[PDB]
Amino acid sequence: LPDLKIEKLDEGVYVHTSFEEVNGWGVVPKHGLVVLVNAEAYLIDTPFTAKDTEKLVTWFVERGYKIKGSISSHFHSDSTGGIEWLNSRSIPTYASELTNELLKKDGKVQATNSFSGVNYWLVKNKIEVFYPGPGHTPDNVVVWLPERKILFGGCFIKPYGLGNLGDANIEAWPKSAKLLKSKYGKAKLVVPSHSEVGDASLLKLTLEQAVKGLNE
Amino acid sequence: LPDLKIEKLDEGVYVHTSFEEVNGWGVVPKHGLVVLVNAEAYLIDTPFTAKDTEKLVTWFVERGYKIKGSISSHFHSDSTGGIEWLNSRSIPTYASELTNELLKKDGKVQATNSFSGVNYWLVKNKIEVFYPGPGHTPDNVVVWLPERKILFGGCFIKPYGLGNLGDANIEAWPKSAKLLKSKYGKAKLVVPSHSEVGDASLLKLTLEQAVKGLNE
Ligand SMILES: CN(C)c1cccc2c(S(=O)(=O)NCCCCNC(=O)CCS)cccc12
Ligand SMILES: CN(C)c1cccc2c(S(=O)(=O)NCCCCNC(=O)CCS)cccc12
Ligand SMILES: [Zn+2]
Ligand SMILES: [Zn+2]
Ligand SMILES: [Zn+2]
Ligand SMILES: [Zn+2]
Repeated sequence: LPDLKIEKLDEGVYVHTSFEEVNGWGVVPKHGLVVLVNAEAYLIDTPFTAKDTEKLVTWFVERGYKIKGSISSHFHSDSTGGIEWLNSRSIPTYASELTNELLKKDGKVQATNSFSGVNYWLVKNKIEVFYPGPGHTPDNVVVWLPERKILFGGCFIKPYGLGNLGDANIEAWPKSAKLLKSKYGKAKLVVPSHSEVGDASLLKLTLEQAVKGLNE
Repeated sequence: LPDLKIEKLDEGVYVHTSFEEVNGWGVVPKHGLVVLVNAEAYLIDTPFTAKDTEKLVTWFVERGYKIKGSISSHFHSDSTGGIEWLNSRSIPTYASELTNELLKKDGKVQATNSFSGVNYWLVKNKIEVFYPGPGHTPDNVVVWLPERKILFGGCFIKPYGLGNLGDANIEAWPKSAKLLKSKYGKAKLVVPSHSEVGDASLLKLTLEQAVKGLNE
């Protein structure tokens, strides 16, 4: 119900928040980022709908930035809901090979550009995509902004609880959460998809929740 | 297995941590406080055992502090484990009537002093005991320190999950959490029994966990 929000998080980094009604949760927020790189803008996850994605893109274009593309952290529509629109407007979309594979199987439009491997450099030294392994979804990846020490953890970061385990790999989440914690322990800010921005401690909390989750 | 820990949290306020092995959780920490009121020390919750309670009391006695009293947040042994030792040394012990009634049914030694009501002053205007209502247990109470705006949530504050529900009142917890949040939303620090120290946001998280728990 609430309208898309676009707030500055740090120099060249904005958080975009869109909303959706969830079973028993009420209206749940979804956070993504827009990273500025010299008159160029990059979307870290897209809003749920084409509407907000269009709104998001226009906000930045009307401010002088050229939308260079969007990268989605995992296949769920809260990260990929705007790929359909962006593609139809010939705006480059990116998703990991596992994400596109999951998207196709779920009857969803795929990102135009895909990648695989542990690391993927969208913008050398400015925007880096990391795959810690299966967790929330088999494909979840995180986005590391080296210059600001900011880590967008997406739906993988779950400090207060794992959430729906339907498409999750609870058996491997702890291992993945451990690798992520050791790779980005120096993060100044960790941005979750469904809860407040915090610090490197959300890495630890996510790991403990995964361990607790598997134990059950 | 880890040794009792005593760390300063703020002026005149220390956090004491004892440890236990907890079925499927590994070594779990238990936090309590020691509040200093002019050369006199007050224990907020005791360690699990007598030897640790002794270690705690001695740490402060050897520093010129008279142990003026200790209050237990609820009847479980992680809050009351040292009442026996303290009484044996004539150190004033406090617990609400409900806690004392539950301690009796548990065949445990009772606090020498009992109180009741929504709020009780262990030390007028310096240390407040608040009863939000049933939650983790039917008797859980919290301790508020007015000067430093520090709230010891005890085992009732569960921002990451409720924990064992065997002695809990899940139907009332959310109501109790609501009351605690509106009463202590001004807290600067909220100290849970089994997780890191945080701010007023732990109250909100707790409420949401209670709600989620009731629904589940
Ligand atoms: C209770 N309280 C501690 C919580 C606050 C914020 C988020 C919590 C989550 S969550 O972080 O999981 N977000 C809520 C569910 C959002 C559901 N959305 C989807 O499934 C969309 C695709 S990812 C899980 C458990 C608990 C959460
Ligand atoms: C996963 N991670 C986020 C967590 C960290 C710290 C505490 C968590 C709790 S908890 O805060 O509930 N305590 C953990 C079990 C403590 C066991 N000790 C007792 O039951 C003694 C009697 S009160 C619940 C869920 C999750 C917790
Ligand atoms: Zn998801
Ligand atoms: Zn999500
Ligand atoms: Zn307890
Ligand atoms: Zn406890």
